[PDB]
Amino acid sequence: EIDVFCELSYRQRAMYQSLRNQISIMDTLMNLVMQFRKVCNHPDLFERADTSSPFF
DNA sequence: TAGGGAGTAATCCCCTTGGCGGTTAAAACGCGGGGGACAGCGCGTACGTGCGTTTAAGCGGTGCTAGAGCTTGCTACGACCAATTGAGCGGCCTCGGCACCGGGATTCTCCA
Repeated sequence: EIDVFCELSYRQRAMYQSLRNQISIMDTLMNLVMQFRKVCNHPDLFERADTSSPFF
C-alpha cells in the first residue's frame, strides 16, 4: 500500500476555500462534505470549465 | 443520551418515448356527369292587426285551522375496536368461442 499525497491545485483551493467560507455561517455540513469531496476529485465536477469570453 | 430523521449518491428494476424499416393498404388526386342545391315565380291561404265583447285574473278584506317549526326526554342503534376466518383478489392454465378466410349461392341494383 503506497500513499500518494498531492496538494489542492490553485483552482481547487479557490473552490475549496470559498466553499469552506460557508462554515463561517453554517455549522448542511453533510452537504458541504460532499462538495468538498467533489473539488477534492476534480473541480469540473463542481463547476465544469467551458469556452468563455469577456463580459458583454 | 440515543434514536431516527434529514441529506445525498450510488445501485438496479420498470416503462414509456423515440427511431428504423417495409410495405401495404388507405389517403390523395382526376374527372366526368348528375342530380341536388338554389334561385326565381305564382297563389293562396293562413296569420297578424284591429274593434267590440266578456270574462275572470288580480287586489283588498275576513276568518279559520292545519301543520311547519321548535323544545324535551330517552333509548335504541351505529360508531368503535379487538379477535377470528372465509370471501374475493392475484397468478396460472386450457379449450372453445369467434373470427377470419374461400369459394359457391342469393340478393340488389340499373340500364335497356
